[PDB]
Amino acid sequence: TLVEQILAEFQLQEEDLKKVMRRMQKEMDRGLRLETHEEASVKMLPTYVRSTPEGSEVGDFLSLDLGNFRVMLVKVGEQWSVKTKHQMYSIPEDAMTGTAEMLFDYISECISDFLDKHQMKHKKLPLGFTFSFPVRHEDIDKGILLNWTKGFKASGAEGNNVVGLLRDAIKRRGDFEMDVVAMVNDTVATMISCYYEDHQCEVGMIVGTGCNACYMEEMQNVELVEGDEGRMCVNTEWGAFGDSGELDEFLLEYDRLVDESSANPGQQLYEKLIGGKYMGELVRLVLLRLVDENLLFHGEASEQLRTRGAFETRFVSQVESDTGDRKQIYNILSTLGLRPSTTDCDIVRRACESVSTRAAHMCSAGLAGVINRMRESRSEDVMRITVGVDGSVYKLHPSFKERFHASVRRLTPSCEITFIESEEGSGRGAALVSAVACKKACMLG
Ligand SMILES: CCOP(=O)(Cn1ccc(NC(=O)c2cc(Oc3cnc(C(=O)N4CCC4)cn3)cc(OC(C)C)c2)n1)OCC
Ligand SMILES: OC[C@H]1O[C@H](O)[C@H](O)[C@@H](O)[C@@H]1O
Repeated sequence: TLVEQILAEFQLQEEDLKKVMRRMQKEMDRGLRLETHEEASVKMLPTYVRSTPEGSEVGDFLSLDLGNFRVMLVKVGEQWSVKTKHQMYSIPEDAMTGTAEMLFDYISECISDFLDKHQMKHKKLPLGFTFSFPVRHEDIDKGILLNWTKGFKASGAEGNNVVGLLRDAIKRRGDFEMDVVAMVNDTVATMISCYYEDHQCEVGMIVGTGCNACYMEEMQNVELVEGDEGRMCVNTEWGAFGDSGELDEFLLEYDRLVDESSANPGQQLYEKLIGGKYMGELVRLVLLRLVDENLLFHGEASEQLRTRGAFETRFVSQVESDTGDRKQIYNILSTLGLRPSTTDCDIVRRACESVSTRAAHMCSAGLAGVINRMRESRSEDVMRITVGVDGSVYKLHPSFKERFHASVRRLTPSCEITFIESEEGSGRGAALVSAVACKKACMLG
């Protein structure tokens, strides 16, 4: 009963989800205004991706996705045929700890490997780059890294042109040639990839290691950009929502602990409630509190349970996947150096559920804010929209998307939302934006 009382702190009322949604809407309006942009927690970064007429260039497009690293070859043929090939690459700590130069040298090396395994190192291809970090764009192929997120810390990157860093590393290597045609956020790439299959897709969302959304905003509303005709995609960077104290009445001890011990204290607070980088850690801290209060594992925690990041977000998914026999739960805890009881297993499950349900409900508040804002901007009484979604939390968590879809739909009564689970959106969309941008780019000279 004391266990249940502690887990009940994660609960959120429909009245406070509505408070969060309206606060997100207020923060979104702030990010778009020239007057409040520099102070605004939700940056609402213009992407330079504009509503496009039918079709794109036909051909072979290379895609890079950083934010594991992925190289993708996308074949666009002609009605339309889109075929993909991919390779995954694990980033070594050295490439993460050092310079931006070392990071882009390892990315270049991965590109060479992909080119050799696909018998194409002699081909000079157009390249789309998904770079899943806040970027101030000057165009579709030029953007400066505002700051790292999700524990990324390579020196000499912030304030520099990310496209320039990649081009330099390709030149230093001298093993292949590529035309870097576009750089997009993963939300943007996901939206573009799902748009290919559904033209009503005007929102891209990520629920992975981090959490973010982008959407098609009226050009009239984008004050940081010249023009009043059509629409442009805006990268909300909503992970930073709560950084100017917007979420203070909702933050728990476990949230402030995760934040204090993170690579970016005081930053990405909304994200820190939802993202897979943080989810497992919130659970480990809830479990440690139960152990300290002698309510779980007879007050005896292991050296492994006491280590930061030892409770992987994958364990949270696995725990909530458990059939009922508690065998999955027992095995995770046994490997973690613990000897749990059956009751201990049930406690671990309930803690996992408390953290993930809060993540889904917090996430739905943000997405509803975006959809409700668009409905107003488009003066649509009944707005029919598609949301393209990528990320391991949304895709692989046992009940996250069910809990998330219902909560979004309760906050959006006047909307008909379709959710597309994007299989390879983050990577595929970088190539498709390149294919669309290449109608103009390949003719610049
Ligand atoms: C559009 C013109 O704007 P610009 O000023 C900036 N700019 C450069 C790119 C760019 N916009 C886009 O990439 C772009 C691409 C979109 O997704 C696709 C996917 N597939 C095909 C397709 O038909 N396919 C058949 C095979 C795939 C087409 N579009 C959707 C989109 O908006 C909607 C979400 C409203 C914008 N804007 O162009 C100059 C570079
Ligand atoms: O990877 C999902 C998201 O993670 C973080 O929130 C990044 O700041 C954002 O740019 C990205 O879209």
